[PDB]
Parts: sequence; C-alpha cells; structure tokens
Amino acid sequence: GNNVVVLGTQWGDEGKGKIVDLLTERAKYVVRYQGGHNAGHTLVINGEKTVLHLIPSGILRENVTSIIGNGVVLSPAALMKEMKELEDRGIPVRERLLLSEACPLILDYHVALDNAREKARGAKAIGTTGRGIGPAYEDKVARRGLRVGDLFDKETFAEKLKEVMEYHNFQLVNYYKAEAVDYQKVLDDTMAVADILTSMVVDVSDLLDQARQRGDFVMFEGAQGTLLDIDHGTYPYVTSSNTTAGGVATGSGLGPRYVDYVLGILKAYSTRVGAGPFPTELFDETGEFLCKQGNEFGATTGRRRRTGWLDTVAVRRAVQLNSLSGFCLTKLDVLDGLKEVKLCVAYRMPDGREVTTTPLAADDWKGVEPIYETMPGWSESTFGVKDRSGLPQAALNYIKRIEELTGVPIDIISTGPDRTETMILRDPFDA
Amino acid sequence: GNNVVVLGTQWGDEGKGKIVDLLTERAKYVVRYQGGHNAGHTLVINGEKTVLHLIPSGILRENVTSIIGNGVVLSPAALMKEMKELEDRGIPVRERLLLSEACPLILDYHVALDNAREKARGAKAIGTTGRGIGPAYEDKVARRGLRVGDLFDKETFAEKLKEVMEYHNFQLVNYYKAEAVDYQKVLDDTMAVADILTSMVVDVSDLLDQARQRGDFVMFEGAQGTLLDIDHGTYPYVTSSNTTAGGVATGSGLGPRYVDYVLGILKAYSTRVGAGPFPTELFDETGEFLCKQGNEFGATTGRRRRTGWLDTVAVRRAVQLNSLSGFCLTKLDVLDGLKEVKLCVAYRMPDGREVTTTPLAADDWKGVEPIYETMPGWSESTFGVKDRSGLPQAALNYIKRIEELTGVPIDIISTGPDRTETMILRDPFDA
Ligand SMILES: Nc1ncnc2c1ncn2[C@@H]1O[C@H](COP(=O)(O)O)[C@@H](O)[C@H]1O
Ligand SMILES: Nc1ncnc2c1ncn2[C@@H]1O[C@H](COP(=O)(O)O)[C@@H](O)[C@H]1O
Repeated sequence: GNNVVVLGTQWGDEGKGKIVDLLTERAKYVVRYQGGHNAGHTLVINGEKTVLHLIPSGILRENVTSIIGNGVVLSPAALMKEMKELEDRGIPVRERLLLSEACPLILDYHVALDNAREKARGAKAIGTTGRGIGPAYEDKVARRGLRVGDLFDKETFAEKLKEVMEYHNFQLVNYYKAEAVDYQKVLDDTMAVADILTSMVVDVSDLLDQARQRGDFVMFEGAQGTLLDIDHGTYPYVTSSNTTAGGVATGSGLGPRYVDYVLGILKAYSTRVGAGPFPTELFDETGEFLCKQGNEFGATTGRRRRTGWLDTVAVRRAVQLNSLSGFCLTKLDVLDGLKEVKLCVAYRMPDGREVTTTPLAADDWKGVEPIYETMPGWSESTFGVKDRSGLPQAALNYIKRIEELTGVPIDIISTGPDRTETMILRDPFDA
Repeated sequence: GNNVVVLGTQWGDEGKGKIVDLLTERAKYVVRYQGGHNAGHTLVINGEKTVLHLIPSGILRENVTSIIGNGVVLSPAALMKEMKELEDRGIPVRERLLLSEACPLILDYHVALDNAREKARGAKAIGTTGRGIGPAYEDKVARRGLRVGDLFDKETFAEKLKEVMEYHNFQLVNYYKAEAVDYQKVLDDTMAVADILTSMVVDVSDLLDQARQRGDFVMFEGAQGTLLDIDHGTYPYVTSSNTTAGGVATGSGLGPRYVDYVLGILKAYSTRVGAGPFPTELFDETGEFLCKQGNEFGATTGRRRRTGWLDTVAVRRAVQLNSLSGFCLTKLDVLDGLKEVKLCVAYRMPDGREVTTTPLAADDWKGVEPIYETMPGWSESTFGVKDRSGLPQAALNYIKRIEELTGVPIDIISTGPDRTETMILRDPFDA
C-alpha cells in the first residue's frame, strides 16, 4: 500500500472523513479528485468536530500536505470562508494546502443556473446540493469555462469572464426568466481572492509522479459515493463527476497502474439524500429509528436523509466498478437493539425474474423489490468497542455475511465518531 | 498482460487502428471507451484498407467480440452507415458487436450546436471535427441527455426528446440566430434505428468483471491522443472526453486495479489538426516533406495535418499521465533520407528558464521555444523492415535516444501500414 484511495460504496454519507483523517497519520499527501465544496466530511477529534466541504480531510495533521486536484470544481468564495474558519481555530491552512491550476472555477452564475434548472425540473427535480456544481462541470466539457490558471492574466481574465457571463445571463434572463448576474460583482470578487489562489498553485501530476518515485504514501479522498457517479450511477439522479476509483487518475493525473489499494467505506445501513431509486428504503418505525439513532437529519430543508436496509446487490456493483480491496464498516452501532436485522441479497424484477445485478438507469430500477435475508440482532452496545472480542456473536455474523456475499474483507470497523474508536484489522498502507 | 490499453501519446494520428487489429489476434474483447464517431482508425489488411470511426478496430477478426463502452457518445446514424458498409463487404457486424445502454446519444441538434459554437468562436475557434461530440458530452454531465437505454420506452423517449430539443432549439434560434431542428424528424429517424440498438445492449461492467475472472484477454482502444484530454490536455484546444488511461475505468466500468499494460502509440514525428499550441511545429521544406511523405493531407478542409519534430518533453508528460508500460513507434520510415533528424529535449521559457515539463493551459504554451538535440539521419529505406538487424545504426540510435529520455522501452516498431510489416520486440499480452 503506497497509494490508497478512500471512497464511498453507496450513495454517500458512509463516513469518509473520519477514515481519511485517521489513516493520514502516515501519508505525506491527501488529494481531493472530484466534486466541489459539497463534501460534508465530519471530523471528531478528542471531542472537537470539524466539517470540511472543499479542503481535504488531512488538513488537521501536521506532517501532511493537502492538495486539491484538477477534477475538483473550485469556488474561491467557499475556499476563502473555509480557510478563515480553520485559521481562526489556529490551523495554518496556508502552509499545507496546494491546488491545481486546471481546477475549473465555480462562480455566481453557476449557482444561479443550478437553482434555475432545479426549479424548472419541477417534480422530476434531482435534489441538487445547490452549490452550482453541475453547471461548472458542464462549462468545462464545453471548453468555455475558466480555470485557476486563467487568473494569471488579470487582463485576459476579464475578457473571458465577459464572454461567458454574456451567454449564461442570456439563458437565465431570457429562457429561465430569472435574474441576470452582475459581471462587475463577480469580477471584483474574484480579483480580490485571485492572489491567494495563484500563490498556492502546483503541478499535481508531476508532484504525484515524484511521490511515486520517492515512495511516499498518498491518500486520495473521494466525496459523494459510487452510485452517484455520472457514468455508472442511477442517472440522472446522480452527481456530475465520477465518484468511482477511475476518477482518481482522471482528476489528479496519477497513472491508473499506480493505485495500490481501494478502501470502500460501507455504512451498516443505507441512506440517500435527494431523489432517485432506492430499492430497500424503509417507511416504518425502523426507518424512523435508523434516521434518529443514525442522526441522519441533515444540513437543511430537503437535506434530511432517507434510510433503509443494507443493499448487498448494489454494494456488489460498487465492488466491481472500483476493484475494491477492503471495506470499512461504519455505524454498526446504529443497529444496536433491533430484534432482527435484514440485508438484500437479490432483486425481484417486475416480471418475476430474480437477479443479483443492479439495473443501470433509474427507470429500470422502478419496480424492483428487494429480496432479504433476515438474521438476529444483538442487545449489547457496540459503540466505542475497540477490540473484536468485545463484539457480540450476532454482530460478528452480520459482518461475516457481508464478507461472504461481496467477496471483499472488512479491514476496519468504526465503532464511534472519534479517531480513537476504531478497529483496524488490516492497515491499507501495510498491504 | 491480461488487460492491455492502446492509446495515442500525442495529439492523435499516431496509428492506433493498425496496432489494435494486429494485437487482437489473441484478445477475446476490444472495447472503445471514449470519443464518438470521430476516430478515423485505418486498417490495411493484405492490401484492403478499412477506416473505422465508431465501431472498434477488432471487428474484422473472427474470434473477437467488439464492445462500445458507456464512455462513447453514440450516434445511431453513424452506427447504421458503418454497419452497412461492413456488412456489404461481408463482415457479419451484427454477430460480434455489443454496446452499453449507458452510452449518451448524439443527435442532430448536437451537430447543429457544434457548428454554431464554432462559427461563433470566430478566430478563437477550436477546430472541432464537426460531429457534435462536445455538445453530447455537455448534455450528459448536465443530466439532461438521452442514452441508449432511454430507447426501451418509446413513450417516455418522446417526452424526454421533446423537453431537450425545446431547450436547445431555443439557444439555436434565439441566441445563435440559427435554424431550429425538427423534432419529428429526429424522433422518427431514431425510432427506425431504435430496434437494432437495443438488440445489441449488454452490461459491460459485468461482462468485463467476468472476463477478468475467466482470465480472458481484453484490449481497450483509445481514440484521439493524450494532449487532447479534456482535463490534462492543452485546454480549450482539446476534445471533450478523457483520452488518458484513466478513461478506461470511467468509460467501460473496469476497476482501475485491473489495467495490466498501457501501450503508448508514438508517431516518429508530431502532428496536430485544429488549433492549439504546438512547440515544435515546422513551417519549412521539412514541414512540407513530413506532410507529404507522411500522407498527412486529411479528411476535408481544415483537416490537413500540421507537422513538426518529435517532442520528448510532451511525450514525457504522456508517460506520467498514463503510467505507460511501452511505446509502439510508427512511421519511422517518413524520416528516411533526411540529412539530420531533431528532437526537443527541453523548453525555453519567455523569461529564459529552461524546463523539462510541459505547461498546462494553452496560454502558457504561448511563448515556449523548443530546445533540440540534433542527430544524423539515415539514407536507406526502413519501410517494410521486419527484423531489427535491417535497421540502419542511425535509425537504431534515434530509437535508443527516445528510450533514454522518456524512461520507457519501445516494444513494437511499425515499419509499414500492413499488419505484416511490424517488429514485435515484446508482446504486451506476454508481459
Ligand atoms: N455530500 C453528498 N452526500 C450525498 N449525496 C450528495 C452529496 N453531494 C451531492 N449529493 C447528491 O448528488 C445529487 C446532485 O447533487 P449535486 O452534486 O449538487 O449536483 C443529489 O442527489 C445530491 O443529494
Ligand atoms: N481523430 C482525431 N485526431 C486528431 N485530433 C482529433 C481527432 N478527433 C478530434 N480531434 C481534435 O480535437 C479537437 C476537438 O474535436 P472534437 O472531438 O470534434 O470536439 C480538434 O482539435 C480536433 O481536431
């Protein structure tokens, strides 16, 4: 293990932040490779809780350097605010954060377009986090968007900005019948922050090629989760970047032959935020329980999380897309006390077919019914348990069964939100 | 070597088709993972020449099955026409081609938008192949585009199509002041072809996971070339998909840990079609010669290829982005007879700095001057040479030097356009 990737196996919310922090004790670098300032990675260190959206989760560690790869659509505003919070708390953010000059820039008109498209989708709305992420990526593949490097030339910057905003404001005002966005506002706002950004630029592909030669340990930190991947997820209820392990190469520039171990963060039950298929969703007292003990309330309106049983058919898809090496089970404790726990092992098709493979497009997920395997729960607390011996036999069997159905071993078990409450059965760095 | 990727190291036109055909003698599968019907992969078998744009280059082989992965933006029209040509020639295309239901569909309004945006860019035009590739990808990341799977429900299909065309025709007619696109035309055209498409659908990620278990040999066929990659290329003079090896995972669904060998196709001199930086471009009699002996005239207007000396600084960037394993030198014969051959080994920056690393954004490539290494040419013919011994010492030294500067070995040497005229020093499948 030299290059270890950390990604979510489901639809997000599996607890990726804690595991990154925890493991970066040994890493020289942590790299974000996709998404935007919509991560929501929570860190609970000896009591204090930090929530990071853009800046990588290795930022609290002293020996590590954090980088934001070219796949990340970056917002100067969000970056500034997150830098301020961390500096206020005493974290010398400026001495250990580096970024790629190829990062697309997210700006006002993007959030504006994001709201616009959602409002317009009506009942077929996606459930976007509202941060203008989708539109920013859209600009990029269309080769019309700006990038951090564009900020080297203040003069040319203005010209480009002007041509872009002209096009967008048109669709806003004329098609969405929405407010236009002030050019001078954006321009001035960006210029103000412009010099903190460029001061931090670095050639990531080259830096990562060097680390590979020096034999440094590198940790990549994915956000969102596998089934929200733009290509392989439950399209269109999906995010606009590749969340799967392939996005590591594409979004940081490290050759695909150098990924050594891929850790899939697996929540003990399922969740989803926003619209979209969800075969094992619960609507009863158990659904209620998981939400409450899981503390799945959310950020704001519409950001309260949907809950359900673990879906072994969907996790199995995640296994192949990412060539997972091991899982990290999080929140087993939320299941504590239930009479019996369940887990989907196959899907019953509308026509009676029983399959073990997930459908591709949301429309095909429409009438699938989960086929469960029921097993006894456990009465004792598993929260904070630091040793395997302290886990009830019924809890161990649930674990054993996930390993059997998926073919992948559970290498780490998180028993609490604190860095200390964890069982590392196998260090990815030592594999 | 179980999983071998074949991609272009430069700006395209390196001769990828021949090498795919050649090597698929042993492969069970060949997979396209990006781009559209704009490949232009030429196959010269015992005299007959085939040019394929969409269908993979393993289509002429009897034992192989060709697949078009989810990364490929697909056009039913182009697919139909290419299927007809091949069937006419006697190739049973329908028995060995499979596609992914996640492939975005390119349709009329896309080509229409492509022309529109180019016409509008004026002097900063990109040089698009005009096939509506960029707009199709744009629709996809914005989650508004259609996919082959959408064709399962003829009813819903119409609804979606209608909502999409409504939005696009608006920007066309109202913003680009261009012709609107006929909804019923598109609709009927697609419905006609609709049943040949769905009959060929397959779950590629699952099929590739299976091949991995059976130990089958798989060949992935990239189109375009490394420096045209949307993320790491010379943006915006670039294509809209990832051409680098990372696009294999993202565009076919094979886990990144399963890529076994990456073959970089290296043309002995450089070329580029369309706008964009090009440090070693030639404007003299040599430029003229390379174009003429190389037969770099092209497809149509604007499709005549620019020529220049081999750029070892740019190739070195390709090496890291793709974790290349070996190169395949093509067209050494075009250099035959020149007095002396050159090769860029560093770049002189505007400010006098000498670097060995390529700049990222086109604007930074602006004032770079190549720093060459000159060496003697060779008078004898190398065309058709099947054995290393038959290569002049001066030609061997040119080869040796590419290996020294890049760190990667040249495993195959193509000495002619026919499958037979090749020197395989190391089979990727046996590595
Ligand atoms: N951090 C996240 N956790 C869970 N789902 C997310 C997250 N951010 C984005 N998504 C989901 O991805 C979809 C589109 O979001 P966006 O990335 O804002 O376009 C919605 O289903 C979002 O809820
Ligand atoms: N097969 C190809 N060979 C060379 N360059 C290509 C090829 N197809 C696309 N490009 C270039 O990619 C840019 C955008 O093309 P497009 O893929 O049509 O958007 C232009 O520089 C094209 O010349």
